[PDB]
Amino acid sequence: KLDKGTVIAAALELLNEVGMDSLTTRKLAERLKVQQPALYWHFQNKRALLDALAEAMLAERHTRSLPEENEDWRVFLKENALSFRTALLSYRDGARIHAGTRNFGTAETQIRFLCAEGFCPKRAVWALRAVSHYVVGSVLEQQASDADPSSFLHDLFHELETDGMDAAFNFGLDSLIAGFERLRSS
Amino acid sequence: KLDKGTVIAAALELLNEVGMDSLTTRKLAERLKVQQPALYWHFQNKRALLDALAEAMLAERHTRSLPEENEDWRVFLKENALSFRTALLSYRDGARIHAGTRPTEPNFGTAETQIRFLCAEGFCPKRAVWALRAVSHYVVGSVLEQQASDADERAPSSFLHDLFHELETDGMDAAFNFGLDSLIAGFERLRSS
Repeated sequence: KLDKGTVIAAALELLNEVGMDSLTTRKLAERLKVQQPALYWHFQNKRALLDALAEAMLAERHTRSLPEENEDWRVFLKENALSFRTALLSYRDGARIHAGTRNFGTAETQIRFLCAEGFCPKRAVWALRAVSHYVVGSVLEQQASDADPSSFLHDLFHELETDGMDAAFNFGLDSLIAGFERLRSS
Repeated sequence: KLDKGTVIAAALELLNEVGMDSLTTRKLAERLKVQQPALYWHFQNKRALLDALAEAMLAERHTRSLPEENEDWRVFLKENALSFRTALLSYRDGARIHAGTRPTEPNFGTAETQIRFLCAEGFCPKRAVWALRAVSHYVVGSVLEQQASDADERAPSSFLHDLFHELETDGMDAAFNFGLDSLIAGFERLRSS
């Protein structure tokens, strides 16, 4: 009647309404029209709830973990990064929740693929981690702005807003991938 | 008698001892050997204290914020990135504190100097700002992961076993420098449209 799936769906709706800081087990119980005891063995504390929301966001939206057949390493890393970013952007404070929470089958497939595409084994692992670091940093800043000078600067900042958030993100990602080209091996 | 400099000096020592989660204004007042009103004048809540800690922790980065004469854009961006990483690593939960702080307006003078320098070095104004922001994004992501691993301390196949063993032991600096060098190498080609 009240299963894990039902609780998480209500928690994600509530997260979007009030955000990470305001989200409590009390408010979730009230949203579900149940007493607080009825949530305890699902999620014993806010930490347990946030862990489950982080997991749910990635399971739902992060689809490009594995390379597709005949896929180029540049396309794979970009699609993986775009997929991860979409997952973190899909709910309010997504990046903050992910960072506050921190599969050998998946890892081996990814590393084997990059090694075949010319990456040194260590540099394959470093490249995957570096893309993840950039995505978390970027989404944290974007979502922080959502919640919240000279003539030269004023005109430039206006022109940057016009270009949009995707343009800024893609420039950093394209630069990281372009840089891997020459540093793939010592 | 009690000034903000003396208060935050004590707050930094306490942060290293107990961490961000255990830090309270009451524990700070006790450490300073002052009464609650004396501290309350400086900070009425933990949020205000965290804001002040976050601003102080960027001291190391401010020393590498301005381009030096006879230094190219590549050395400037790398040394700036390394100083930002050192600043966030200098205290327990540094990256979490930086991330948790509501977005702060930058020094407009420092920003313009940085942007105008990159423009002189063959960046277009837009891509100069995108490059500076991209470096900051990478550093924050990297230090969050590194500090989460430290906080947590307090079977793979034959293909991955020894590889994964080597990576861990040899340290965090090689991985960070690889991502940073890749980002800067990438800027070289994408500097202008």
